[PDB]
Amino acid sequence: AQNGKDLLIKLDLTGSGQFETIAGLRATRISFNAETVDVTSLESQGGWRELLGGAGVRSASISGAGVFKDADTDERARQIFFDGEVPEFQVIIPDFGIVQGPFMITSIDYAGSHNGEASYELAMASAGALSFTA
Amino acid sequence: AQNGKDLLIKLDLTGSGQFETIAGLRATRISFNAETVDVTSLESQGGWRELLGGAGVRSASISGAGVFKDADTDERARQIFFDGEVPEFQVIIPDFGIVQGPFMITSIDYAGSHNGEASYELAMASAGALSFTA
Amino acid sequence: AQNGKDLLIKLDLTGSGQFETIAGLRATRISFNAETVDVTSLESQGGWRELLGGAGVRSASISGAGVFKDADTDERARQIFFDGEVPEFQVIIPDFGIVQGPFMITSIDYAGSHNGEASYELAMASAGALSFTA
Amino acid sequence: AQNGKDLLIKLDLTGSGQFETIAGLRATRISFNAETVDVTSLESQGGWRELLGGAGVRSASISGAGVFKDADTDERARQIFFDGEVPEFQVIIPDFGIVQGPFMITSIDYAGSHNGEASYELAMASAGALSFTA
Amino acid sequence: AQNGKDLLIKLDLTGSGQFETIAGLRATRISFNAETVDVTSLESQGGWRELLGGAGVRSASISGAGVFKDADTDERARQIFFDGEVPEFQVIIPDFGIVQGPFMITSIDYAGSHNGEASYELAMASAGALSFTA
Amino acid sequence: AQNGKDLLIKLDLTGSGQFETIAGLRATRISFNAETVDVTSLESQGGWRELLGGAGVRSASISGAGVFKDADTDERARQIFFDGEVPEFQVIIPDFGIVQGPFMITSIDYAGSHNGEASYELAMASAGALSFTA
Amino acid sequence: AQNGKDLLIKLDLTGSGQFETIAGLRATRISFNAETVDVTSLESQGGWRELLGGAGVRSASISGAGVFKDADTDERARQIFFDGEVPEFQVIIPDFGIVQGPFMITSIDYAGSHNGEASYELAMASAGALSFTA
Amino acid sequence: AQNGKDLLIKLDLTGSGQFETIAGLRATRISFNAETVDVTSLESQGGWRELLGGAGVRSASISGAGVFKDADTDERARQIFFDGEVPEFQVIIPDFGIVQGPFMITSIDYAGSHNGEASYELAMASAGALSFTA
Amino acid sequence: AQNGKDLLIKLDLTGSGQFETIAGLRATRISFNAETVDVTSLESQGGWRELLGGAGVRSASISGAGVFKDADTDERARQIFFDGEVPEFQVIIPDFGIVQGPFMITSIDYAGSHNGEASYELAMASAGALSFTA
Amino acid sequence: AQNGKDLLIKLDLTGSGQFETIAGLRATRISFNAETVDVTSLESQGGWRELLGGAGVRSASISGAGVFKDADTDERARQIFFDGEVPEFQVIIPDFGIVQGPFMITSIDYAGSHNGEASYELAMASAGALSFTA
Amino acid sequence: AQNGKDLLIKLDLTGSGQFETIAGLRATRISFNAETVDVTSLESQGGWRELLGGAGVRSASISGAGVFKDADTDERARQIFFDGEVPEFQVIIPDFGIVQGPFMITSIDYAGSHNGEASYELAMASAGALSFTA
Amino acid sequence: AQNGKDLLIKLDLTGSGQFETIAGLRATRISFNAETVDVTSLESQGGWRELLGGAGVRSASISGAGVFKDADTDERARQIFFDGEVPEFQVIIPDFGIVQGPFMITSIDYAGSHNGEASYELAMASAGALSFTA
Repeated sequence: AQNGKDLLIKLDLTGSGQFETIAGLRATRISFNAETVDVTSLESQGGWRELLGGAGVRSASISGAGVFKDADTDERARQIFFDGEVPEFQVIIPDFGIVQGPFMITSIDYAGSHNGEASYELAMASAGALSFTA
Repeated sequence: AQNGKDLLIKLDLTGSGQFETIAGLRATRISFNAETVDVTSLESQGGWRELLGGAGVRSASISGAGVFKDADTDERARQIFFDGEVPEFQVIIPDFGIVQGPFMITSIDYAGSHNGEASYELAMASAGALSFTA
Repeated sequence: AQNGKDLLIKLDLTGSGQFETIAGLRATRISFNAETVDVTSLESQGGWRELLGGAGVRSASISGAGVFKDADTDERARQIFFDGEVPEFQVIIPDFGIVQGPFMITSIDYAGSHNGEASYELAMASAGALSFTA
Repeated sequence: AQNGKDLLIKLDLTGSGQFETIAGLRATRISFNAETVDVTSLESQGGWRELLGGAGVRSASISGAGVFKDADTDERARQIFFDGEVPEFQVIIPDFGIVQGPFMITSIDYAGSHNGEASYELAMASAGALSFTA
Repeated sequence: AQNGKDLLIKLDLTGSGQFETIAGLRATRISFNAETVDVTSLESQGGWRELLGGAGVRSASISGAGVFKDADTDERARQIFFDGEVPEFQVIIPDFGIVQGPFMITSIDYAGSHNGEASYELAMASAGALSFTA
Repeated sequence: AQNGKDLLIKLDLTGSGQFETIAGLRATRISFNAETVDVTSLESQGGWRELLGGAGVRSASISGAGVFKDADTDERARQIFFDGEVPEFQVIIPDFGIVQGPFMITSIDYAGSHNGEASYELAMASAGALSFTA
Repeated sequence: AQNGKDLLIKLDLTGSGQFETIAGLRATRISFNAETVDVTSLESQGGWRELLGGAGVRSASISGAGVFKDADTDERARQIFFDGEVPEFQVIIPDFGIVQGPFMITSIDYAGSHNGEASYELAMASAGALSFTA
Repeated sequence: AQNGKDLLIKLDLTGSGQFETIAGLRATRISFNAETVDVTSLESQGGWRELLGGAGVRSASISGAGVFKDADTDERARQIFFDGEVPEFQVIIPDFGIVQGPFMITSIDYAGSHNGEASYELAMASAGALSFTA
Repeated sequence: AQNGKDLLIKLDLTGSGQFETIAGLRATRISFNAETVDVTSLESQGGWRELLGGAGVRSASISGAGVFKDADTDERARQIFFDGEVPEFQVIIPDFGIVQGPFMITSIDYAGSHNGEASYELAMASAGALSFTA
Repeated sequence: AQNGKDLLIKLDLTGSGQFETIAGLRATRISFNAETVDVTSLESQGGWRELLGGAGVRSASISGAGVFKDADTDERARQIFFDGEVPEFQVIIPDFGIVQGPFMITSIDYAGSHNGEASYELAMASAGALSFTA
Repeated sequence: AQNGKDLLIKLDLTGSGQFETIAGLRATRISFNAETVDVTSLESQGGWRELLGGAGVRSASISGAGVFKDADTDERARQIFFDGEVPEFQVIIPDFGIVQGPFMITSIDYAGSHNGEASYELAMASAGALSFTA
Repeated sequence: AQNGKDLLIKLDLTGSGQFETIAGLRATRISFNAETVDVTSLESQGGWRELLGGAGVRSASISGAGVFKDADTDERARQIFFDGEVPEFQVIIPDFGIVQGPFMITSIDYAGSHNGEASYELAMASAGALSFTA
């Protein structure tokens, strides 16, 4: 078993190796996807859908949500949306290890309520090759 | 940490620098978006979806909801829908700072109930360049 | 602050100036919309989505629901669906004032239950120019 | 005010004037619709969406649900689905009066549970001209 | 009135007349459908949507869900998905009578939980002519 | 009757016959599908939708969710997403028997919360012929 | 004034008119209920909650408790729970008269103590129309 | 000071002005309620919950209990539950004056014991506008 | 009349017919339940809630409490909670006869005090068909 | 120490500054509440629940009960329920000082018994900003 | 028979085998629970609720209360709440034997009065597998 | 053993280290809580509910009640509710030591009676990290 509060997603401050967790984030998710490229012949020994595997494009989608704690790492998340770039990110699956890919911050949104805290959600998409440091 | 009741979205009364909060607004949200322009080559070192970053169009969507308090700032929100223009707006992320862009008021709607208060929601979309005053 | 039970939507009995509230209506809503006509140049000082404002078509959508009280104003709502015309309607935002536009009654529906009352919903759409009498 | 249990929808037994309520039906609804045919000129005094009114096609949709009581009127609802015809139906809005149009029974469905009763839903669509007897 | 536990859906064991209920099934539904083929003339005495009735294709959709009881009738439901055929099925509306049509088993799915029972859902579609034995 | 905790889905460690359950998985589902290829003639003895049966392509979709227990079988699930291949999988319907087909791991996603455990969902799709060992 | 020991609740022995009191019952109660179907208009001359009256479903709940005296009428109460049916019951309000409705025996429970007598409680619910013979 | 035995609740015998006390009633209570419709702005000078007052629906609940004295006024309480109507009632707060509203009798229940008297409780709910005659 | 100390609830020692009372149990209760499946039509001759009777699921709940006497029958109650099974139980209503159903031991709890004895409560739920041997 | 009979809650007679105690009130209570808005980060130095403080909405609830003494201040409590308004109230904590806020009278109820006095309870809720005069 | 003061619940001092009773504890209770996973088929020979037994999750809940005696075993109960872990506990049912499972201390609370002693309650929940040493 | 009158809960006067007991408080309680985050695998060696321990959020709830003695420490408890902040508090478990955390005062309430003293209750909730000074 493994606790969820050790599944940290990290952002670059200087753009080179200085990885810090964003802010108070309450729910986090890295989501991988494949594209299921259908190769169904005339012969499929009963008509089973045969798949190809290597050919589909693959992606990783980050989804993070939490409370607005105005750390410097949170402002470095805000500004890389503005001069929209694809910096390097790092998700630590808590005892798998490090994901370490570049991601583009597609959607950032700051929400508040009269009776609640200021909360931000944060969604990112894969921008390049992913790795696995362990 | 930071309270949500200091995330104010402001509207122009005279159209030039006179920024006031709209009315009793109970939930507010500024939502940013990118367009994820896919550049996936023949070579992607395993088939990872490569993204471009700078090329996608970017947007900001305001979503505000609250109780109908018939302030002058609320009527100035109503009339700019009618002679539909793109005036300047200002969202204050509570200790980031000022957003300060022009927005078009796409959807305004006044709702009431027999056992409830009169409530308005308010949705706006980006009309131009956004800034960050801090 | 302002109560929701003073947000009355009114219908014409004679088709000329004789405006009455429909029936026992429990929830009412006038909903305005713009069309967000995108004008995004090659140059947008960072790629911000620029909007045009004046060009989009604009609309108003009425949504009313309530209990079936068989007033004469309710039958005048029923018959104008049948010989389908675009009579003049009037929404009173409770201390803004009068909306006063022509609307077509798109959807009317009479619903009942074995353990409930007879209820009608009522949805209308903009048929022409809107005003603001205040 | 008016009770919902007097909003009866009636079916023809002999196909000519012999109208009976279907079965134990617990929720009933007649739903009318118009088609909102858009006529938006170059000139619309501000860009308001102008509508035409008389041109859109109009419809009536019956939605009835209830418990399976195997009356003869319920079997006459079953068989007119099979040799699919458009017999005459009659909805009595409880103190408006009679609707009296022909409807096609589009969807009938008999559902049961291990811990529940046998229930049928019943959806019909307009097949011709509607009337209003009052 | 009529109990829902007498609405049995039956499957063929030998493919010829030997009809048995599947397994422990907790919710069952046979759902019929018509296609509402629109015939709206230039003249429709007010613009009412006129329908044709006999022309639309008609269908029957079975939906069954329940607990996985590994009867022989359940394995005969599994194997007819594999060598995908259209065997004869029988729904008994509890005091209407017998439906008796051929159906193709489109979707079968076996689901389990760590704290629950093993449950299967089962969805079928019409494969031919339907009858009514009563 | 049959317990749900004996519906195990198994993954290959060495790619050849060494089948182990993934991790702590809390909900599991194998979902089969057919394609309902419509063959509706001009003659269908009343207009019943006739189906063909053998012609539609057929598929199996695995859906597994559970807690992140970092077993070696869980890392072997992670890596086969990366060098995306179609290894052999095995679902044991608890007293039917073995499913034993090749599947591609389309979607894997590792999710955590500040107050919850680290959880993974896991969705797979059919990559070839399915069997039934019993 | 009127004594409570003349408020007898009676059960059918043969299912047809042969009504006998159950056993030694020490406390008895017939409880009627309405459903308070809310019809609150936009206008209610001050906002008073207006009710409809005729539309709500109505029920009768029997509650009987007493000592286990193993009469034949007590065993006829036990067996109608097992082959669960809705036989006819009769409550005699002592100088109103007879209630005479069908009731389903929802809850029967036989309780004993080491220092007490064997006691049964008995709760029933309305199964149909109620009457009043007086 | 004021005695409680002069707080009489009265029922209509003929339905028009003929008001009599029910029976031997030992405890009586008229209970009024408001709905506390929350209007809490973004600004509330410290975050105090601001309320609206006029908008909430208001109700009156009668609760009466006593001994079963089989007066004609008690039978007129019984029968108006059966053909469930909303007759006019009258509570006399002993030196305020008269309440005089219509009420629906939601719950009536006749209870007896082997060692006690026959007792009835009686609960009513507001059905319309309330007054105050004094 | 009948004593409560002859209302014995019995447990299986060998799992086959060897029924013994548990321990010193001071209060015992078998509680039966039905599910009151509501079938309320549009017509109910006044709006009486009509019930169905045969369709509701039925259950039996055992509740036993007493002093901890460490008999072998008490340890056989403890262990069947651990390897959680549904063995056969037997309640003897003292001159009705035998209940004889299978029950699952849902809740067992051993409680002690500094000034009291060691006491256990014991709650069971129906696991299958119930009988009545008499 | 301080006596409880000097904790007076006062009502406005003229609506402006004329504050009087209601009637014979036997138990009184002003109850304040906060909303505990949870801000629990990913990091909380051990997982302690961190709170925000300023963001939660705050309220004050009056609860008063006593004997019905028909003073003019008691009738001014009755009538402000009817034309439901939010007048100004004043609680004197006996040597703190004055509370002085506006409150809505949510629940008033007049109760009497055959052997008791006429008693009223009285519950109010916060309608706006609270103060502290001391 | 067996005394309650020999039902000791024991805590680990070193985390490995060194089990001591907590403090002066006046009332203690270990409470076991099952989850009653319902498997009710279409056929249940009369509609009896059939249960599954092996599938439900099972738990053990400790409830201990007593006087605050500041032993070292009491401080070892306090600190394992702070760095919240799941250490091993041991309940000795006095002549059954040893329970010996890991438990998480969910709720600890220290209470005192001006005229009473300092008392602590203590509630724990099952964290893993339970045993039975006897 | 240890007396309850040495379990003092202390409040800050200046907000920095100046800790005093509130007032005459008659009953006091600090209550800790964990969140029992369930991690129940497919395998749990018999189906025991396995828990995670470190992941659940943890809290501390103060409950204090007593007589209104208008000390300066009592007014400092009143005012920190008004400008609602999260000051530092200190509970002294009498020979454990000091708790020393920040708490928000959720509920304060001043109650009085005609024959009793003025009493206040006081409930607080955890606002941050807790400590243990001993």
